[PDB]
Amino acid sequence: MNISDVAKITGLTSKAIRFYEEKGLVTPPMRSENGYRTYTQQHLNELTLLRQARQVGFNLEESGELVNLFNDPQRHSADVKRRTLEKVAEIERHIEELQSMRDQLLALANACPGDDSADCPIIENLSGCC
Amino acid sequence: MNISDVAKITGLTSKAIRFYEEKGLVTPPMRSENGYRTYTQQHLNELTLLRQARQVGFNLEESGELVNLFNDPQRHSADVKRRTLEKVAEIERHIEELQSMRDQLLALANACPGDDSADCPIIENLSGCC
DNA sequence: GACCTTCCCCTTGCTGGAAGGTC
DNA sequence: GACCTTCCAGCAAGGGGAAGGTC
Ligand SMILES: [Ag+]
Ligand SMILES: [Ag+]
Repeated sequence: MNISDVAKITGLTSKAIRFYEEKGLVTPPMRSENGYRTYTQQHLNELTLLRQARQVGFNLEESGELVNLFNDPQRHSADVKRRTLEKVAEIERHIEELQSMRDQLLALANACPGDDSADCPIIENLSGCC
Repeated sequence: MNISDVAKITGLTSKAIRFYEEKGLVTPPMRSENGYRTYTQQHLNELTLLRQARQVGFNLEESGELVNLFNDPQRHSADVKRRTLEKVAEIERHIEELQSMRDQLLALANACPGDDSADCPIIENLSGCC
């Protein structure tokens, strides 16, 4: 298969695919006498994994490490679980963080008469003036 | 005041401050016969607002627009509230999104015996193979 | 005109570095 | 020696469109 073929089956863009290849994150596909990248089923799996890892919040470096595990048949299914559970934690800390913001913001907008007067305790609050 | 002074009072770095200035986001401070930026209280407010808007999830463009409002005394305290309430929504959509991920991930790690065997239904699941 | 390739710039929100001019 | 001023370079994670192959 060629790249646009793989693109559409995986939901990745072409540029994305080249980019992962460039970054050492996936196995390079063979070229053809014309240089067109030429993919096999394996590459498909690698890329799909990559994309699916991304959608579920792994970053590239980590998505890559998941791919290095896909390619090790002596892997421990545990070293993944661990990885996967950190990512849950991290996702958890990040949700805490956004709630604090939700909170801080909601406080500010209660106090705002939002009435077309120009005193705006949001602004006043956001800058330490007054 | 000079930049490091303003830096430390606001919690911004110097490079950050120059950068906001460069980007049109804050008022430029006067220079001195030697070119050192030289800040007034106003600039302090502007930058503090900027930083505080950022910590509570506004991006630069939006933080900037809040600053353009701080500098308009004919502003409506309402045009802010609106802005502030969008940012809550957006923060809300973003939390939905991270929960879906938490979910998807948690599913995957239940099923993983995490036992040092090499079948890893996480991987298997993440790539459409098997 | 339909893809394929490499090339580097645009982004967002900064942070670090190295030259040079003050303090 | 530690301030400041400028620009060079780059992190994620790719996008945009050049300039060319070649079927
Ligand atoms: Ag208000
Ligand atoms: Ag597993």
